[PDB]
Amino acid sequence: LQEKLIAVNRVSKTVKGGRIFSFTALTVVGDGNGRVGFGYGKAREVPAAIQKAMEKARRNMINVALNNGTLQHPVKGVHTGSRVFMQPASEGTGIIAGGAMRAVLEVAGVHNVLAKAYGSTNPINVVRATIDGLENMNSPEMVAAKRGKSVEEI
RNA sequence: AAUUGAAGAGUUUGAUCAUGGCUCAGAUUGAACGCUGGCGGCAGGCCUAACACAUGCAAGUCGAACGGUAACAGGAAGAAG
Ligand SMILES: [K+]
Ligand SMILES: [Mg+2]
Ligand SMILES: [Mg+2]
Ligand SMILES: [Mg+2]
Repeated sequence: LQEKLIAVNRVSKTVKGGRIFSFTALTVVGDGNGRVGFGYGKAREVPAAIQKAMEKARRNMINVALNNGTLQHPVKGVHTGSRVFMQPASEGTGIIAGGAMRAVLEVAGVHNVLAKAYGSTNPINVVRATIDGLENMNSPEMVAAKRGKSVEEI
C-alpha cells in the first residue's frame, strides 16, 4: 500500500490550568489499483497521530472500479461543505487536482483525471467528498447488469 | 489532422465546522520607474493637450491639345582679335 500524509493540525482544549495542545493527522492509503481508504488520527504527539491515522486508513478501504488509471465517467462528490467534481482524462494529462484530492486519486491508482473542489476545501471533508465520488462511480458492467442488458447494448 | 480540457493556499477561533470578505501563487501590456546592461533577428514606440506650432519637405504631370520662346543645346544666314 502507498501511504500519504495529507494534513497535520494542532488542536487545543482548555482546562483549569491552561491549554492542552494535541495533533491530528489526516492520511490516505491505497494499493494503486482501485482500492483506497482514509484515516484520521489524534494524539498528543505528531508521530503517534500519524500512526493512528495510518492504522485507521488500512482497515477502512473501499473499492473503486477504474478504467486505465482514469475514471469511468464524470462524478460529483459531496461531504459537509465540500463539493468536488472529477472527470476522466486522456493519457499524459496527469492528476489535475488540488492537494487533498490529488493524494486520494494517486494512492487509488487514478493517473489521469481533471478535478475541481468547490465550496469548502477543508482537507478532512474534501477527502470524504472525493472517496464518496469514487465509490458511487459505475462501471459499464454493473450498469449492464442492473439494466439487464449486454455491455455492447450499453 | 484541425475546442485533449478545469489544482489551490494564507488570514476571524483557546480550538472546531460553516459562512464570508480581504490577500497570494498564473497569464498578459503601446507600459513607467529602480538597479544593471554584450551582440543579433523580427516586431513595436505621444495611451496625456482634437494643446500651440519656427523650419524643410508630403501633388503633380502632359510640347503627341495650344499660342509661344524666358532659359541653353544644336542648326542656317550676316559680320568683327
Ligand atoms: K477564505
Ligand atoms: Mg470516524
Ligand atoms: Mg468558501
Ligand atoms: Mg489567534
